[PDB]
Amino acid sequence: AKKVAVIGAGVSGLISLKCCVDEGLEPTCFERTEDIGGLWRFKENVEDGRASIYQSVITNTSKEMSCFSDFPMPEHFPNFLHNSKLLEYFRIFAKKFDLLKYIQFQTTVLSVKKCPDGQWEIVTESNGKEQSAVFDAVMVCSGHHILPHIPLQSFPGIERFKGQYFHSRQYKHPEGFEGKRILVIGIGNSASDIAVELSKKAAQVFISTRHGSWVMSRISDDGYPWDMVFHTRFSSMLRNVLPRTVVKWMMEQQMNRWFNHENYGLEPQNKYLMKEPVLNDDLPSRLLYGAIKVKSRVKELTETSAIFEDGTVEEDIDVIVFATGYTFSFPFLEDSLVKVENNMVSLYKYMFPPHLEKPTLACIGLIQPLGSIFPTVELQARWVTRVFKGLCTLPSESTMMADIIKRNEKRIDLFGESQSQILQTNYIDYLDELALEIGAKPDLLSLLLKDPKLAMKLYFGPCNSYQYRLVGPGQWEGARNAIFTQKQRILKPLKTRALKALLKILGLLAVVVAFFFQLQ
Amino acid sequence: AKKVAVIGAGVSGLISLKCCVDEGLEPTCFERTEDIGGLWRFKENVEDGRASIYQSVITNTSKEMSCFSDFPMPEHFPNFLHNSKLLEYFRIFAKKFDLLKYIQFQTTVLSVKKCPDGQWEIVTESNGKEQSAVFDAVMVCSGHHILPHIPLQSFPGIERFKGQYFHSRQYKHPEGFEGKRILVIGIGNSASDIAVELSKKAAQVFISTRHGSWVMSRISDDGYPWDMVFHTRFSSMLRNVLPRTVVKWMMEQQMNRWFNHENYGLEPQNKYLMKEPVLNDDLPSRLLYGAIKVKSRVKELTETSAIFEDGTVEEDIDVIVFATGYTFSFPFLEDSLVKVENNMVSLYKYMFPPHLEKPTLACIGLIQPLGSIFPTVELQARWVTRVFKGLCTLPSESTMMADIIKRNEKRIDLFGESQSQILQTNYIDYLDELALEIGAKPDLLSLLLKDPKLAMKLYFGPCNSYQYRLVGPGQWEGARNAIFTQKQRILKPLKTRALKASSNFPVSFLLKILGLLAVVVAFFFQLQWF
Ligand SMILES: Cc1cc2nc3c(=O)[nH]c(=O)nc-3n(C[C@H](O)[C@H](O)[C@H](O)COP(=O)(O)OP(=O)(O)OC[C@H]3O[C@@H](n4cnc5c(N)ncnc54)[C@H](O)[C@@H]3O)c2cc1C
Ligand SMILES: Cc1cc2nc3c(=O)[nH]c(=O)nc-3n(C[C@H](O)[C@H](O)[C@H](O)COP(=O)(O)OP(=O)(O)OC[C@H]3O[C@@H](n4cnc5c(N)ncnc54)[C@H](O)[C@@H]3O)c2cc1C
Repeated sequence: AKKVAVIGAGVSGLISLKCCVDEGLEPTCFERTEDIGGLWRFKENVEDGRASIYQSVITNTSKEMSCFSDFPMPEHFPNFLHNSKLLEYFRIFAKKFDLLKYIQFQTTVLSVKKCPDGQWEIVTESNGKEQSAVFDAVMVCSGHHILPHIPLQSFPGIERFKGQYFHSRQYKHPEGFEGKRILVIGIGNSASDIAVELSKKAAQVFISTRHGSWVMSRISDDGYPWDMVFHTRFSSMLRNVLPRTVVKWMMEQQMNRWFNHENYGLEPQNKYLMKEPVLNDDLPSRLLYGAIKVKSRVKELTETSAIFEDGTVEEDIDVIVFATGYTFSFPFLEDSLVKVENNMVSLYKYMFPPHLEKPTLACIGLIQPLGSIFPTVELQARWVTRVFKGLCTLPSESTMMADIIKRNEKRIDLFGESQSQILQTNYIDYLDELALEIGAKPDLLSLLLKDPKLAMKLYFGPCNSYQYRLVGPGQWEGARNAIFTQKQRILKPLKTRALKALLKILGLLAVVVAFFFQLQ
Repeated sequence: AKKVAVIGAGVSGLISLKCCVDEGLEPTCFERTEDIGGLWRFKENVEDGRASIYQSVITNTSKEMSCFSDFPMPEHFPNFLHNSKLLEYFRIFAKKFDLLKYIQFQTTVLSVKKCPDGQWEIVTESNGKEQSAVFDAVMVCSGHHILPHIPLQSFPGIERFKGQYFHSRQYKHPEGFEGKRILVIGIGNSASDIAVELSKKAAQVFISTRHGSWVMSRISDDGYPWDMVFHTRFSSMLRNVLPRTVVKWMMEQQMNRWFNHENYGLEPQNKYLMKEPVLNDDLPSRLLYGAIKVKSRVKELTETSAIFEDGTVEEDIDVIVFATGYTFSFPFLEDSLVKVENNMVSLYKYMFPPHLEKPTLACIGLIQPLGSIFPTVELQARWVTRVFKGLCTLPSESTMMADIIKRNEKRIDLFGESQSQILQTNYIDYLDELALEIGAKPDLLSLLLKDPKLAMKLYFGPCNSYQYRLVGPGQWEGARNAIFTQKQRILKPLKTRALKASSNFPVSFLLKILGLLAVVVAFFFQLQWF
């Protein structure tokens, strides 16, 4: 393998592009649009084949918990990021790794067909007329938050509903919805952001759910980003090992510290599930202010109103917003290639079509982890480039089919059977999976004997992307360094005004048990 | 006394108006503007002689912690309120007590002058031509968040600063300031609300302070409003009695639960002070997002930039906003009457000019308590109507002057010497002061041999306005009731989605864990005779 194709200059495109030149492959990037970023490049209109965002989106993951393993975000960056500002990182990245030269913009990939397999033929239209070409391998990075899902079938009377309705996709700005009566269906992270945003200047906003999530702020312990508090090796273990109830018993408590979810009305049904909680710093407040009313699932619609699953009714609702998420297709692909059946994607680790005989194509970024996607797709590409070169090997088709089932089977009893969780996956565990396959997973215990400082920090502290550039192939020296100095780059954009100026309670109770244990 | 004048149809006007008809006085209300509410009536332009608000203001006190003692907010109201919605309560109130008939709108009070004292002569212009009249007593309710303070003298180079600047007062909407570099001066509750609002669609927002407050969310324990968790008789006592540090040591911890204030950069200088913390549910987040940068005090301005007290500089700042608060005047009053000198208002309990020989005039609402103003001005008016009638008596001038000093002296060592705290006052303590004067303050000790349920609830639970309509004059039956059922009226607008599930096995955590540890101490304490 040498000549590699990457579909889209997404985040996933941009990192694979880079992970290629690192394994010395020579890649070609095809971008439908005129620029990089994919979803995170905000545009005012909703252009086809690209994922839209509303203008005000902020990331739900820390910069030091979601940068590429060898490229910390500038120290002067905020810890959570406007879409504006994330883009900037991406641009800074593609400048610093000269990845822009491999990109062909406004060239959309129409078909990816197998030649007599170990290569692929790829048709791509440009200005009207459509060239073809041949590649040894191909990495798909065309995203999956593009094709809206609106299950109107399950909302009867929608046919009768006068007034306006649309899908989260189509939203961009709140202006236009001044003082209207607005029903948003579902408790997406997006639904929440939307609800909140519209709620300010709107008559009323409702927000339907049967299930109703746990809501959680990006702020955590001592105002540090939640991901660095929650995503820590040691903690992940406890979540895995402890009896599921003991864990649920703990989520319940931790989650309710902010507010009683029963009272605010979004207490879940099955707390059994480790379903992704929504990340909105604004929602609980906006509920107190009465800007938003949470509500049970819509049962039926009328021309002006909505009946609900708990018998209540909401009169004169001017606007419905279906934040009912997206589905996904690969309209340029053998329909048997990315087989998606009975609430299960048959791809070895959300990546490799198992029925292939030469392992020369993989989907990157077709995954929804519980941490940042950016370090996941980086590792996804470290694995995949090395597979392509042969440095790494897949198992048998029958082994790969056994995994796929067993994974997705656990996945189900861990996040429920909804086709909005197909791609849900525990965060660290998966990073580890990918890192093992290329032997970049640090062996913490082994790091006890040498550098017990690191050993501790890696286990008990926050699990950064940096950790994975410690051992195995492609290392970064600034990895020990990055990890040790993250606190600095966190506080740097925060502690922006300075004063200049449990101390003895800690010394005492420790010594007082050093008195307990000694006087024997 | 009978014919009473109330200057302004503020909240203060509207409650006194009511407190009058309750003591059978016949009042006349003079309203500069065309409608009630004063500050809380949002209008698009900043109309003179009335306090302006930006359009998006939300009350920073609970509905059940800030309703009038005998008029709960409707159950279907949210717990914190848009200005839009608070007005509604006020309107509902003035309808239910027929207070609207006493109001003369678009009649502004030009002078209040003493006749041969025990009455007052009051000139009021209407449409052009200005009638005079006479009243036995007069209650001033013209507010004090109207006259902007902008100490430009202390911000040198402001003369040189090109680009735009103005005062909090004149703010209304954020649209217009898209992607600009905006410096707001001070950490007002307002500054914060403004900063936050502008910050969303702005290039950058900074926010200057030397001192820098504690920031606090309206959300508290178990998502209940902060005021009902903080303003509780029992707790107030601990704050009063415990060594001031022990109390500071406690505020510091409680406050930082949300976030480390050192790290976010608004750690205060003197934590010694029980200074009012800002109430913004948005500010800490908006700092994480980097929408707002906190900064030390401005030292100097240039045409395009700002130097700062810690040597830093911020280039290309398009807009300064002075959220540097308000002062206050009474332009229709004897200059000797409301004497305001050396960081001290000489009014007996922020109310009565002591040099008066007949006690026939009082200011209501010239006070900034640490809880809701609405129950304070209600009690302010219960005291005052009764003074006017003679049912209640002031002490001597020399006694009233001794209090005033002693109060304002404590006030200083409790909130610092800044002329932005003149009117600061502990919340419950003051409610008690006013209630005592008319003997409506419940005695709990007594109230423990009868209704120990109430006795507990009153002390340990949240100190509502309702409490004060339990004893003394003007009672409400729906007072025991209101208090007992408040949890309902709180949850009613919240718990709007409901599970339906008798939780034993799946989710009833500290139900049996409480049963166990209580029985396990019923084992601890008993097993001494075995
Ligand atoms: C509201 C929201 C918030 C999120 N927040 C976070 C967060 O805080 N942290 C985090 O880690 N993740 C987050 N994510 C997830 C993740 O970052 C995004 O899904 C991510 O942008 C996906 O990037 P991608 O490159 O895989 O897809 P995209 O960015 O959509 O890339 C698709 C690219 O492919 C191009 N394309 C499509 N079809 C073709 C074709 N035939 N030929 C050529 N080009 C084509 C498009 O033009 C586009 O440039 C969030 C997602 C959402 C919806
Ligand atoms: C931003 C902000 C938020 C606040 N939030 C809260 C809160 O959440 N909870 C709380 O308890 N308190 C709060 N307060 C404190 C308090 O509610 C307000 O200060 C409120 O204005 C008090 O009303 P008032 O009647 O004293 O004064 P105002 O409402 O200012 O009364 C002025 C009225 O008198 C009239 N008037 C003035 N001069 C004359 C004249 N010469 N003749 C006739 N009429 C005249 C005016 O036209 C107007 O009708 C807040 C204050 C501010 C600034």
